[PDB]
Amino acid sequence: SNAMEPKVAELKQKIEDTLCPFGFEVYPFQVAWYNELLPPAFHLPLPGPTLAFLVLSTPAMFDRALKPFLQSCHLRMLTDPVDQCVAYHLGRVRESLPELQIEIIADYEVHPNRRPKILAQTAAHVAGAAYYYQRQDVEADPWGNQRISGVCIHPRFGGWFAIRGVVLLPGIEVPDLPPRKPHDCVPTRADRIALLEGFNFHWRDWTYRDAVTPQERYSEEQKAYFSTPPAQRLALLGL
Ligand code: B12
Ligand SMILES: N[C@@H](CCC(=O)N[C@@H](CS)C(=O)NCC(=O)O)C(=O)O
Ligand SMILES: O=S(=O)(O)CCNc1ccccc1
Ligand SMILES: C#Cc1ccc(F)cc1F
Ligand code: NA
Repeated sequence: SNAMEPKVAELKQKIEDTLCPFGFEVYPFQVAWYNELLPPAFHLPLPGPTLAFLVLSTPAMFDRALKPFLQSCHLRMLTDPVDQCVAYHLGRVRESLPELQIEIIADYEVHPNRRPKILAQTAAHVAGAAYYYQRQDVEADPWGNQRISGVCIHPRFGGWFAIRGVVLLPGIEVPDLPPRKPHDCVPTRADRIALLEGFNFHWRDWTYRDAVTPQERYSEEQKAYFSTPPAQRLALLGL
């Protein structure tokens, strides 16, 4: 951007230049699209037309962001390698746009009462990043008295991705940002059932992530990383 009033496309380009080489994707949305669907308890306390960006990591993030980050780290200091790596790149967004007020909420942040600061999947949905498939998206479901948690599916990565956080730009208002529905890439009831069951009941076998066949998966190494318990992880990369 250069302008007296910065436009969404200029900002998106700048954030993408910063983040995309390192295996992230960014999707604009209005705060109102997020607040509309939510009770007052979960509302973001910003004007509705406030610009936000939903940020996710693709399979590439492991090799392009995390590995270089670990190599330049004092590994003894590190309690949360992935989170800190993502935090460093999110902080780089502030550096590329130093003139603008920016709030970042990461996916793992909670309020003192333990409620998530951002509902990542609702954000992913209204930003058109990934369709958020919920219990309500199955008519007359077979599941009875249990919690059926929802899951986002990306049209290119299927379930082989993660939502990393939201970048908010208070004072930049984009009331005419045109909304786009996420790709309904799991359209049939039978497939939504299999997807939700795979996510709620079988997530350790990975298979829910293939609910749409991906153009790219996590490598066998990245899979091994995330499925060995946190304490042994740096040993698995030989560090
Ligand atoms: C708490 C949590 C868990 C807990 C408990 C699971 C649970 N969901 O109860 C535990 C620790 C078990 C866990 C682990 C896992 N989960 Co988890 N975790 C979360 C977390 C931090 C909070 C989700 C939450 O509390 N939601 C609260 C409920 C009430 O939200 P909700 O059901 O969406 O309801 C709201 C919406 O429906 C909305 N709404 C109403 N109407 C409408 C209409 C529309 C159209 C929309 C869009 C919304 C909407 O209103 C409701 C609120 O009033 C999120 C990250 C985040 N910050 O959101 C992930 C998250 C859901 N988890 C994730 C994953 C991958 C997992 C694991 C697979 C991790 C792993 N081991 O690899 C496991 C799988 C186990 C499982 N979930 O069944 C990913 C899912 C990515 C995706 N969508 O593909 C998330 C998004 C985090 C991330 N970094 O990506 N998780
Ligand atoms: N907090 C630890 C653990 C992070 C972690 O294991 N996160 C998982 C759960 S969201 C993840 O990123 N997995 C990728 C995925 O689920 O696709 C860290 O920062 O390294
Ligand atoms: O500083 S707090 O607002 O308390 C926590 C915000 N988390 C965060 C900040 C910068 C980059 C990635 C994540
Ligand atoms: C949500 C969530 C979540 C975050 C970090 C982790 F190591 C496991 C999880 F389920
Ligand atoms: Na902060």
